[PDB]
Amino acid sequence: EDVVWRWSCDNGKCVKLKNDPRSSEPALSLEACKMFCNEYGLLWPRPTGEADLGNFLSKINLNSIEVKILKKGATDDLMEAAAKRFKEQVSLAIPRGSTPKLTGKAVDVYLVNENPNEKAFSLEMDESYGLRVSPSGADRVNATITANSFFGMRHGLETLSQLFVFDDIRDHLLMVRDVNISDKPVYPYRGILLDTARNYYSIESIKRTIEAMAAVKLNTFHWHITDSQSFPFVTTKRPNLYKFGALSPQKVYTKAAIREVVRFGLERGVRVLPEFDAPAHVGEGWQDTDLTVCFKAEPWKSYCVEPPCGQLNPTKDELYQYLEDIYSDMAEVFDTTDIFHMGGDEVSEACWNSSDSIQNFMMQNRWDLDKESFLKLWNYFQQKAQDKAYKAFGKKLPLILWTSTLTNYKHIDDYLNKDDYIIQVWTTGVDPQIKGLLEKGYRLIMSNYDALYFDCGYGAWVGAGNNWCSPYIGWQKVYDNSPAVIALEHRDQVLGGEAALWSEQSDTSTLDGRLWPRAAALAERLWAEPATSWQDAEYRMLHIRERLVRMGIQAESLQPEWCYQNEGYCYS
Amino acid sequence: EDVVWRWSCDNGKCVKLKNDPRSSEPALSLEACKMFCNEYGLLWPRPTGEADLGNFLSKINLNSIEVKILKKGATDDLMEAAAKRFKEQVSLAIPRGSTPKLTGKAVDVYLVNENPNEKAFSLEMDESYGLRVSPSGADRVNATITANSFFGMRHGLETLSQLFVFDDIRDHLLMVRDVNISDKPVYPYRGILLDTARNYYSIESIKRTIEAMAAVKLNTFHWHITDSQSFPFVTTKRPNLYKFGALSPQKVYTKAAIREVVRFGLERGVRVLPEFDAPAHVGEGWQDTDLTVCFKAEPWKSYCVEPPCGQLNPTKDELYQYLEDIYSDMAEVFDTTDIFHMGGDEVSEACWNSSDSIQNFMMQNRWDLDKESFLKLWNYFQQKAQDKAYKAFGKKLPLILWTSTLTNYKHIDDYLNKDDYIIQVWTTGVDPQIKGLLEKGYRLIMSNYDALYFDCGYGAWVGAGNNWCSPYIGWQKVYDNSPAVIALEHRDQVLGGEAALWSEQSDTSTLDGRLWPRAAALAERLWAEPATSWQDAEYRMLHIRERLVRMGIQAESLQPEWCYQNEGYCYS
Repeated sequence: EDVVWRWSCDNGKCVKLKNDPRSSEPALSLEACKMFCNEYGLLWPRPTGEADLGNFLSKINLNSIEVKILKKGATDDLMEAAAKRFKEQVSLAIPRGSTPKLTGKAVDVYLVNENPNEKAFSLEMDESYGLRVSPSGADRVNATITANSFFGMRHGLETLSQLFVFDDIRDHLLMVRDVNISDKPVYPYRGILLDTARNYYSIESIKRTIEAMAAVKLNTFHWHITDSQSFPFVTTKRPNLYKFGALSPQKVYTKAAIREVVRFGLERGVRVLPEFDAPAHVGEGWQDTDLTVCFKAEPWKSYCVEPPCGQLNPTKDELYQYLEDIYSDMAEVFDTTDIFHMGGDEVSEACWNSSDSIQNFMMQNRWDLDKESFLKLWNYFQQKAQDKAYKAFGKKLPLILWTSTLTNYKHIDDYLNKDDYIIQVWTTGVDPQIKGLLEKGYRLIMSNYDALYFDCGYGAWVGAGNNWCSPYIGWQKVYDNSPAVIALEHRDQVLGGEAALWSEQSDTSTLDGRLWPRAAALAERLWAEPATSWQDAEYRMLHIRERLVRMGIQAESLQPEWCYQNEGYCYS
Repeated sequence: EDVVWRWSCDNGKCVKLKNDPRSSEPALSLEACKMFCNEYGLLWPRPTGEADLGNFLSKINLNSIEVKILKKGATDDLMEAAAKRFKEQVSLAIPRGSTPKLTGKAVDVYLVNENPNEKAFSLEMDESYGLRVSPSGADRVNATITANSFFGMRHGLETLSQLFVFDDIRDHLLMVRDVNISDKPVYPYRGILLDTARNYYSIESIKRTIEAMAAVKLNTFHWHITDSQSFPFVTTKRPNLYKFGALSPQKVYTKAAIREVVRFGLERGVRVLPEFDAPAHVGEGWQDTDLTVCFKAEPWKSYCVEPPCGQLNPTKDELYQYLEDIYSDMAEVFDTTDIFHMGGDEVSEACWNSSDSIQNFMMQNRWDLDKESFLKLWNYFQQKAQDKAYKAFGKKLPLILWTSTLTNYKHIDDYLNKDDYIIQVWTTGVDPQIKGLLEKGYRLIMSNYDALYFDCGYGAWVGAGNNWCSPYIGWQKVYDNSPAVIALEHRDQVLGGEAALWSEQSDTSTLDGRLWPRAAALAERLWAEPATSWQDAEYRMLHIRERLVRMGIQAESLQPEWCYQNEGYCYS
């Protein structure tokens, strides 16, 4: 039947009131009230420059939206695909099973790409855009997006699609009448790390993730594609790695599958960045090569962070022929990435010290087993691995490693340099290492485990109780975690941040809930770096969740829907 | 391509080994090894009586399974539907995208229902069955299920479907050759509470939940259909409650929808038990009746447990005309239930004391505002409400209330009696109230919040931090929570238990993850009450999770799949 309520803006809150028949005042639907009652309406993330939404809405004919590309170039296929995708994005305003009346104004969307040949990902890429909406003649609307690149342009199409509201009282599709928006991201790297080796993720679910990412202007999918537990990456040059390493023959990522994901990402402004974690976090797949040590070592607690144990043996020269092949196969299909992630997860010293061949190698090279020594070995490995990586990608490109014993700012310069290596940070924002690194000129990606480890909070997967980094991190906590606060003056060295979904307790089935809507909080934090806190974003956060659900994302629930319909009554 | 591994049983663990070509030993697939390496094979829950799985498997033709019903009766439609459903259940053994070779033995399933007219739910219903599998002739199998009722019979079909394994090495569907099982549940009430008022749940997702419940022999769906936040229940007699109370016009449960859910439940041995929570937990829907007090009272912290505040006014005699109508409408569509839940959630004293009409009522009746008084009012309400409930269902039937101030064992006998009221327990298993109640003869349903509140662990929904009953409860903790331990000698008074999914932070999108596989732990605990702990159920728990995923349930992930393939290496 019929919606019986209406909403009215009062002190920044949409108040639910009965829609009494004996009134000369036109009733506002919930979303229509929200669009103007809220500082930023229904936008997520909120823009950084001009945020002028005006005061009024106009009724729109859903069938009379036409997109026009004004400057042609090398990104024609991308712009054309992005344009075709736009009506789908608009239809997200309409709840499922509801149908809008096909009446109202016609919409002309004008796409102005000022450098139509650019399609490369880079930390220096221009993601800026200008959005202007205004009436055109008597029966139409002029929506004009102006951007320095395709990437800024498709961001603009995303923001534009958010300026449509469905009036479920009247069954009208509406649109903000007078818009002036100018927008650019604070940070160039806005990412999600997806571990697809601790458990497998269907490529369908990976694509779905990219869709949700594009919806909130996240631009980097970090594909942690290998680890101790499995090797799903299809390497044509070393096929036994995935034949022996995959969880099953179907649980693999073929060249065709990866090319699909990479293209799907590109179309949506998402860089697909591969990781080969080494020399720790290796195991399954390497059987019969004699290139690992400690695989399945027992008791595991003595040799590694989590079962199964296993590490590369850096004293075998054949190892680097394998790596060269793995990296080359990666470079072939991950062909949009401008960066390579090489892991650098904490190496076990006990694991390396328990191998004869390694101990013999260190005797001949004048190194003792004192642990300045084992750091020497790790550096020896990384240097050789690095060399292979460059050969594989056919150029010097930036490389990422995690904060670890190797990347301790005190000695980091012995090994790496700040121009060649970006450091991904898992430590808390108040850890000394961050200041130490930033002073030495290093660039950072923030993944502090107290605010950005999206796996935290669930039951133990070894023994009983809860998992190691519990409690569960609410979106409030991810929203307030500010790299600018963490880095201070050195904030230009912060490239951005990344929500990490480690997968010992996540797979295809849990992926939507794990990431959404929490990764949206990161999305806004990194796009806008607002000085305001989470409570000022709360109402819009509740709307973005509903939007993901409309997309078919099984997003986590934040609050009773009653709270969304009754702003201000749910507080503490 | 091809599976490259095989598994071999060693000290109760299936060990992954290379499937070397130069062997005279036939390779075992992972599930085939598990079927005999494990004490109870792939069964969940494990049977209570005979659990003889034998030693061997037989290859089965998936197209040559035929079910025969030997004793006809009033449950013909149910038995026929249950039988038709059986091949689907068997196909769950096969992973998606895999196809079994259509060769092997033919299967004759013989269903012996010894009381073919019985189809009523009751605490005294007989859920027992006997399962025997043995070879029949040379080319077929005799599967015979013998049960005292339809309900025991469909339980038997569930267990039988679990005796099929897919050999992904050979692409063979297999089945345990020689089976002798006798089985009956320890507790008659094995339940899930689903709150569909704090957020709405699509009826599709409710049916899906029932499917997963049937899969592990849970028999009671407690439908917490109303609360302060919304009134989705379609009451024909008082239509303004749902017209004003629903979150939207589509977010309702029509008579047709509820009849569908109730029938779907019946076919699967699931009792759909409605709750009308009163006199607290009321709000939306009651506008313009003047039958509530404190609705949206501010500051909410002074008047209720969570916003919005609101309670029934028990001093209005019209109230009981409304309740009579609500209960009657409920009784019409919830026509399989033998029990009614009346809530009895903690009433606010401050809320009742802030009403003039209530204070005037208590003056005239010689009661002071001292709180012995307000307990008198609550009792006055419950007595009148109870009377309406009996009229509605057209018989005296057992009623459930929660542990509360009203049901404190010290004074409970002033108000209720142990024959008319069952008490649902949210307190911890070591709370004095449990012993106190059990000694007074009361029957209990266990929902201890430290082990059975499936909503615990996530972010705050008011303010920041985590929700009230955090941390998140792992399946380990729900498995080990034993009513028999909690109740001791009085354990026959424990009717069972219930996993509670409160929905301030759960809806359609999160429901599968919230409930599964954790509610399976409760399922085994209540069906078998094993003396062993969670670690003895671990391997089978990991399999049941995979089974739910095969059903299309987006179950939580417990552990890396690597752990499932490598029993014994993941421990603490």
